[PDB]
Amino acid sequence: RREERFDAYSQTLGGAGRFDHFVEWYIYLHKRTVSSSIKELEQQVNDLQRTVVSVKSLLEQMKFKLSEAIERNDAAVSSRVLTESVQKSIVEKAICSVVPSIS
Amino acid sequence: TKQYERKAKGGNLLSAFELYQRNSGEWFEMCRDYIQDGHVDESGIFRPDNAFYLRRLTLKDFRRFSLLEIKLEEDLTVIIGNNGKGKTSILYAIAKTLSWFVANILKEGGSGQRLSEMTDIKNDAEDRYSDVSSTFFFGKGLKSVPIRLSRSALGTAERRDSEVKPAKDLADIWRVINEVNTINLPTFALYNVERSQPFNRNIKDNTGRREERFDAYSQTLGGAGRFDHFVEWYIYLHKRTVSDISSSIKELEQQVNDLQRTVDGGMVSVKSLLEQMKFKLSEAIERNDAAVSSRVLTESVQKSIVEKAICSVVPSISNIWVEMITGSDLVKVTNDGHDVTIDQLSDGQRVFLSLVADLARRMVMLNPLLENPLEGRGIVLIDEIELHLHPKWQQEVILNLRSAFPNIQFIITTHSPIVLSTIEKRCIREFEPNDDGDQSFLDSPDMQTKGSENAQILEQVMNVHSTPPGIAESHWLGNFELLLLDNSGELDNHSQVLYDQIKAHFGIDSIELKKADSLIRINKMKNKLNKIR
Ligand SMILES: Nc1ncnc2c1ncn2[C@@H]1O[C@H](COP(=O)(O)OP(=O)(O)O)[C@@H](O)[C@H]1O
Repeated sequence: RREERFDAYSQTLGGAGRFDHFVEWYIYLHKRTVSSSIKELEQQVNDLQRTVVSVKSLLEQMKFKLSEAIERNDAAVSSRVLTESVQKSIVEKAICSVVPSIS
Repeated sequence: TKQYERKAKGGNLLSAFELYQRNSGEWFEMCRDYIQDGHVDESGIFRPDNAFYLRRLTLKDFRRFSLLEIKLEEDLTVIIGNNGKGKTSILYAIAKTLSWFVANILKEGGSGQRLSEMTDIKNDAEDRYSDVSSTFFFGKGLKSVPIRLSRSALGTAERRDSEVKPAKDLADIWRVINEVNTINLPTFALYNVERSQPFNRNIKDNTGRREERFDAYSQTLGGAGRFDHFVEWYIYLHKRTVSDISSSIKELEQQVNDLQRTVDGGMVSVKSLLEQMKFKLSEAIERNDAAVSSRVLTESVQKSIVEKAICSVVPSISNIWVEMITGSDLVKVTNDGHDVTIDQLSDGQRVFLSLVADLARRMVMLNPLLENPLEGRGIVLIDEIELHLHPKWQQEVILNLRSAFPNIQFIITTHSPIVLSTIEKRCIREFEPNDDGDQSFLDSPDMQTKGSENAQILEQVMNVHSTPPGIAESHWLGNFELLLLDNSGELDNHSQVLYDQIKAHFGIDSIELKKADSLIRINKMKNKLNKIR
């Protein structure tokens, strides 16, 4: 399942703050944020599909981006959320600001 | 109401049951008779008047299938096709549907199994949901029992809900009537490729769960059976046959009477022991009464039925029995004329033994009122029936199963032309070899398979050359013939060399050499005629 806004309330009042959960989450966010209109993206995906061997990796990345964009578009106001890249950056800054001797 | 009364008197089972539920004798008896009535055929086989089987299956956006519709036979349906055609997917779909009957026979409002969001939805489904629609038949009173399992993909535009109420309603009839008076129940089982698994020697002792009737529904649709449960149950049966329960009751009754006399004689110290023994006696009587109340086959008879079934269906096994060796009970078998333990059996023998033993156990438990419990109703799914079997066994396996379990609907998958040679073409449903997932109908082959040569079935049904095309020697006879025809039928240097190669490779007595010889003879004679002309 994808992450959803009200997961923030899951186990908030017991079970929170476990190191393994962080590491797993952080690596996940990194992999997703390693490498923007839907119609434009749809057009780019279509153009890349027509070209498709060396561009196959790029096509798969763009298809993922398109699916995500559609999902965000389809997703409700009540679940509306910041990009994974932004989320990652905020958490990184929080850690470095707060934790003694981690820069 | 008057309408329900009319329909019920017309033989509608649901209407009769509804009238029974609202008034809660005549309606009960009608429902019970609908389930229990049957007749013995000319071959001495009991046949229910109202048969239960899966009639039709439809798959929409399920795994590889955009849309698929299948009509099934009452007795035997065999699905064939290349690897990755979805044969297993079909069986899984049926199994999930059957899970809803099982759950509701066991418990009111029990839930069966759902379709997976991750694996069961076709990858490029536009509507992003999957449907498994099944229609069951239960006699003329209930000609159509439609069930639909549905699942929407993870992104979720809208919920698509499953429609399972008819399964629940029918299962409720079986459950409620059984509660009042014991009836025979349908067997549902899936045997997938997971049945091939190593045997654990360590038999857990009878905690008590394996003797309960509805243990027959335990993990029936999990794919492997429970051969461990069979062994436990069979040893249990053996121990009970060596020791009668009523003699224990009579002995316990005598002990209670002796202890009561001692307490009456002034020995108050043994009162605690008397109370314990009275409890034990009451429990023994209750078990006896429950056994009596269940109207069940005797443990000796149950044992015999299962043993006969195993020995009849499994060719290498002539006898099976329980030995007390050292201080632990061991099941032994006469396999290929030698006495061995189960752990000594070959994988092919063990896997097949496991299937039959498990099925027989469940049938005995679910059909206590039948003279032959193996003549009960049910639906059994078997994936890759030929698994681990030599060709000689493949020629017997379907015949043996159908003989032992005459009223079960078998839905099976196979890759074996030898198996297909024993089956009528009407029972066969074949995928087109070039199927890219957009095939509405599975169809019967054009050739009659039953009694046909295996080589023909390979070529005409399985689409495989009888001779391996990627071996050069497979083409030598063809090449030889061409050379003979190029040189006006006379053996030239080139044709002689190839002839010698054929002789050297296949041998002097080979069919191939005889064909070559035949070609020489015919062509020489044809040429002589041509010269005369
Ligand atoms: N969700 C799916 N979407 C598309 N194709 C799928 C999906 N799941 C399985 N497949 C394809 O279906 C086949 C697996 O079907 P299976 O029932 O195991 O075949 P068989 O029993 O004939 O060997 C493979 O070709 C696989 O690529």
